[PDB]
Amino acid sequence: LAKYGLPGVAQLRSRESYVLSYDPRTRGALWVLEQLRPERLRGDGDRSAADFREDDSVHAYHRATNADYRGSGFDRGALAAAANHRWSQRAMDDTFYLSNVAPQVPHLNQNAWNNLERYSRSLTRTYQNVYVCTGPLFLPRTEADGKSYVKYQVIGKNHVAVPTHFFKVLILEAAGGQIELRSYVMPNAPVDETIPLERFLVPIESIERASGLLFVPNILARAGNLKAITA
Amino acid sequence: TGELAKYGLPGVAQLRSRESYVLSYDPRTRGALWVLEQLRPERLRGDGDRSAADFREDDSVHAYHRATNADYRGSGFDRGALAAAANHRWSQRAMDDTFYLSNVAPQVPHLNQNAWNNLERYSRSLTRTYQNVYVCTGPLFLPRTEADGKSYVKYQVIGKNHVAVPTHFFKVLILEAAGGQIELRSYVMPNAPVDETIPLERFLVPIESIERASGLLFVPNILARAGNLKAI
Repeated sequence: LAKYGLPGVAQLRSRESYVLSYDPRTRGALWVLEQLRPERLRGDGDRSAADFREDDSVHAYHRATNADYRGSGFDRGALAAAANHRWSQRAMDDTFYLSNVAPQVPHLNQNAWNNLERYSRSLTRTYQNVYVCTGPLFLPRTEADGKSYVKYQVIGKNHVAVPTHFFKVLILEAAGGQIELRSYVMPNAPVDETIPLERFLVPIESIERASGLLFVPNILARAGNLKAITA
Repeated sequence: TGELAKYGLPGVAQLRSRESYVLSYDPRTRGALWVLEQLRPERLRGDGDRSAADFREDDSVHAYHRATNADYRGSGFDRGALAAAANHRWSQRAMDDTFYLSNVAPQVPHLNQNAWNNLERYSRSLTRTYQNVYVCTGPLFLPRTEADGKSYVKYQVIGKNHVAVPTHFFKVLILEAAGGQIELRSYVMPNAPVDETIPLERFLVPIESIERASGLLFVPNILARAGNLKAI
C-alpha cells in the first residue's frame, strides 16, 4: 500500500538548544524540549544578533515566514527562549528559527509569559537540572447551547496558527534524583502581570488530554515517583 | 549537562497498519490525519457475504486521545469511515478493521450517505479501468475570513473527549494504468449536506491545494517512484 509513500511523517528536529516536534498543518511546533542548567544561563551580550529565520528544512508549503507575522499584531514568541542558552552563541541563534516560534499577543510575550520564563530560569539555582517543555494549545469553548468549538486565528499567506493558549511543563530534577512536576497554562491574551505564577498551574493530565501528548508515563518510568505541584 | 531526552519525547508519530489500510493518527484532534488504501478490482467481492462488525474504539490509542462511540452518540454526526467498508469486501477482517473509530471522522449524515458515498462508489468504479487504484483519504480544517477581516479556523468538537469535526474532507486517487503511468484526481467536499446531483468532477481541486492545507505531501512521493503525473 505504501508503494507511493506515506503522505506525512513525524517531523522531529534536533537543534543545539532544544528538540522539537513540528506540525505542518498548523505551521508550528507541537512541543519544544530544553534542558536548563545554571551554567547555561551565564554569558554576556557579546554579539546580540537576533533575527528570526524561517526553517529551511520545512517544506515551503508549511513553513512560517517573517512576512506571516509582520502586520499581524502578534509578536514572534520563541518557545525555547534565547535567554535560556546564553553560554552558547549557536544555542541562542537556533531559538530564532520560526519553527521554534508561535504567534503571541505582545503583552503576553513581553510580560506574563516572559516572567514565567524567568521563573523557570530562576529554578536553576535550586535544582541541578530544569527540563522545560513548551508548546501550543487549541482549547475549545462550550457555547450556551451545549455545542463546543475550537476557534483560532491564522495569520499571513501561510495560515500560521495562533494558539489559544500555551503550556510549559517543568521537570525539576533535584540533586538526589527526586523530581518535581510543574505544569503551567496561560491564555494567548494580555495576562495581568501581577497575578502570581502559582495561579496558572494546571494538572499535567489536563495538558496531556488537550495537547494529544503524554508526559507522566515517560516521567515515572525513570522517576519512580514524582511530586505533582498544585499550588 | 546530561541528555536532553532523559524523560520522554512527548510526541511520537502514530502509524497504524491494518489489513485493509495504513493510517497515521493525530491524538490532538482524536482523528486520523490520512488513510491509505489500495483498491483492486477483485478486491470488491461480487459474490460474497455481508458481515458488518460494530464500530469499536481503537484500544491501541491512549485513552486520553481515543475516540469512543459515546463521543459520537448524540452528536448528530455519522461515524464516517475514511477507508470505506465496501472497499474491502474480499476479507471479513479487512472490512472489520474499517470499523475501528481511528478510521472514523464525524461526518454530516447527508454527506456520508449521499455525496461522499457516491464518491466512494465512483472511486470503486475506476477499479475496472486501472491496474490499481490507490486512495488516500483524510480530514481538512480550512479557515474562513470573517467580517473583521481576519481568517479563522473554527470547527466543532463532540463528546466528552472533544473529538474534532473536520470542516472538509479530501480524497486523493492515485490511478495506476497499464503503462504504469499515474493520473491524479483529488477531491474535496465540505462536511455539509452536499447536493447529490452536483457532478463529482466539480469537486476536483489541484493537489497543491490539498498538500498546502492538509500539511501533507503527495507529489514528491509519487515522483519518487514514478517519473511524471498528469493534470489536476
